[PDB]
Amino acid sequence: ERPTLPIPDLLTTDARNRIQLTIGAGQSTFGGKTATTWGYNGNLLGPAVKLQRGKAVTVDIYNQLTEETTLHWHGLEVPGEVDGGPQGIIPPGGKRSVTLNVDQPAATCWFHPHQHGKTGRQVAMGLAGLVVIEDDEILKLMLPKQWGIDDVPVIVQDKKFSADGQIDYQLDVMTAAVGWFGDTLLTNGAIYPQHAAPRGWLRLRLLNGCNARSLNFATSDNRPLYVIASDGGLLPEPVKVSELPVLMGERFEVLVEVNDNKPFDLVTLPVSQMGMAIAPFDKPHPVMRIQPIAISASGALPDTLSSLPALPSLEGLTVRKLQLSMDPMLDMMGMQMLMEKYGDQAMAGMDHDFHHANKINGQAFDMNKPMFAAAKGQYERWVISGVGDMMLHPFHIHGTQFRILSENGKPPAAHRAGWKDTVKVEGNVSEVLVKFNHDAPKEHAYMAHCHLLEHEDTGMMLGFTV
Ligand SMILES: [Cu+2]
Ligand SMILES: [Cu+2]
Ligand SMILES: [Cu+2]
Ligand SMILES: [Cu+2]
Repeated sequence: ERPTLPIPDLLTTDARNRIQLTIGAGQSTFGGKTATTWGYNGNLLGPAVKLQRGKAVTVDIYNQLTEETTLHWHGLEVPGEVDGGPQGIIPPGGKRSVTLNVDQPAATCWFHPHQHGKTGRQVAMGLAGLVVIEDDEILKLMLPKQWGIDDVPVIVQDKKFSADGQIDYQLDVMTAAVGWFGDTLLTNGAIYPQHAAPRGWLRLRLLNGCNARSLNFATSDNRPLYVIASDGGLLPEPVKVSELPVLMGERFEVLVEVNDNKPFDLVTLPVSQMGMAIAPFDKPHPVMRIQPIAISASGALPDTLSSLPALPSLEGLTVRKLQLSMDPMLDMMGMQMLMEKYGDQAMAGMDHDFHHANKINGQAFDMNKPMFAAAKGQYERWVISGVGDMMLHPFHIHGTQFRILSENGKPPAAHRAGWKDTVKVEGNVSEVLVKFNHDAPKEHAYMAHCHLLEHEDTGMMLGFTV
């Protein structure tokens, strides 16, 4: 029998209006071998912090690691001062407090470290948690809502381990070029778990929490997934798909049918990204087993979910151009190291100082020099180009949920046309329509970056003020 799917605790404020998060080192077991891991309020991963539109909460963050860290709320429209980018340092043994004044629609967001040059390692060690934002609108819908029963978070991540069982993380020329990736897949920290779901509808809140691996969800028997929400909240209507690509840092909420007595798997299908279709990910790979059970459920798939506003008019919008680049030497040397490791048949396309080698507008990230000041309270058009580069860059902008106008050469797919905080850039150009409602000064700037973490950590990031 498979281990049961772990369910993160749904964490709400105490009588002081406070939530306590302790960042700490402990131990986990994978494949019978123990490993040192890091977690929020535990050994690995983290709880699901529950927030309500229009209400404030205060979060007390205790760093019990022996190195500096920061805590970023990915997807939250909050001021730079509480955004927890690389300037939001928490000393070892210290505590920092932030007040979050939640003012955006219902969504599944998440949180993770953003330490300067070390974001990849700190996420690889185990640090990530969830954010469940609710509002009046969503609770009136007849969606599955029993946490841990028919409304289930699914945080999917790969790791690699050394022979002794420890997490094997390195920022080297190979991983700086293609990313940190591994041969072991985790689902809420467990290897191929099973979840017991009531007959009817099952709601999955999917997060790609990998450092560098893109994913593509589907089911083992080809039943459809009904997408109801993206990074920034509900779609206007459900969107039926047979497969669902999810980039690093993205979330989607789906409904799937659960019937009778026969179990089926959620799987991830092979992707085209360099390194990622190497065995065991050259075939459909199980994520988790879904076992039907005969207990109470009343969730439904509504005809209509939300209202989606018109895209803003393009006339007179400020245009900002962001050119992504990688040093051609890093591309050469990294790809060479990949073929040296795995050989020339490992996947398709293989047989025919790196610390500041990745850049935006010809500059590796400078924490002391924000690239520009964006306007407050008005839409801008940002144009992000990966032309001249063949790698995949899921481009993430802090402090906002935006609308995708063009994604890598075409209008976005229907389930990607709502509220997003990430856009695909892969050898072509993308355009987003973006608005910042909150301030970010030089001392606590917003970041914009590729969310392939090893690219971020080796320079593919800029700061901006509002
Ligand atoms: Cu993030
Ligand atoms: Cu973010
Ligand atoms: Cu990148
Ligand atoms: Cu970031």
